[PDB]
Amino acid sequence: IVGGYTCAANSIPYQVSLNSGSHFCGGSLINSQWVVSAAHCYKSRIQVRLGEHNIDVLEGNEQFINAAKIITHPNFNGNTLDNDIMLIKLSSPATLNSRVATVSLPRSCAAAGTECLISGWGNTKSSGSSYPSLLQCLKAPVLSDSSCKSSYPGQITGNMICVGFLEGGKDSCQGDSGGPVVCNGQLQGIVSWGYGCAQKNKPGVYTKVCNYVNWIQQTIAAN
Ligand SMILES: *[B]1(O[C][C][C][N]C([N])=[N+])O[C][C]O1
Ligand SMILES: [Ca+2]
Repeated sequence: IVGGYTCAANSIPYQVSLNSGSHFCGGSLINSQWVVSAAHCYKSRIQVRLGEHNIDVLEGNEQFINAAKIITHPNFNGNTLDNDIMLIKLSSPATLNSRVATVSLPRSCAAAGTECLISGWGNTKSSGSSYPSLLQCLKAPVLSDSSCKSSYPGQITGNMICVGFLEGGKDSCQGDSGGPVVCNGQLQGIVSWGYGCAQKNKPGVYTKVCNYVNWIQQTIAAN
């Protein structure tokens, strides 16, 4: 997250870190047994780390739970990143407490200008790189579909929303992929892509979660 702030410890209790030797992607706890993330984050083995704030220190709230099943959306396009969504079933249920909690799926798609919270452990620099130990947070509005498509002519599918600031300076970045965009207590976005990070007129592009409620419920009932 570039241009954000360090979240209060454990204030984003649905945020997970996906770990394969190190942190490589974010995800969102949506059921005691399931995490939603970005299909482009796929690996065949993943440890899910819940209740993290400092991914470099054991602070006593962590639950480390291996993935038992990893299911990419059947229409995920690895090139365009259309349908950039996957579900991870935990090998044992997360225990839900103040620091490890589910986030709701969308009632409806978020209107333009809806305020959200974006989080993760991705790069904090727009010049160079710095990877944080502490979870970063960013307040950001959903952008109009017109703004989104004007920034990325021909590239925004119906499964993509833009969230952020057309001026630059405030965006998600590499290592945030798969993590949450939460607006009014609902998961509306998954960190997906952007052209570099925090550039002028290149806002962050996020998987449009409100399109996937059927798929997610279907997948949970089937597995
Ligand atoms: B993923 O990259 C996310 C980049 C988001 N960029 C942006 N909002 N301008 O994180 C690790 C793998 O891809
Ligand atoms: Ca920790």
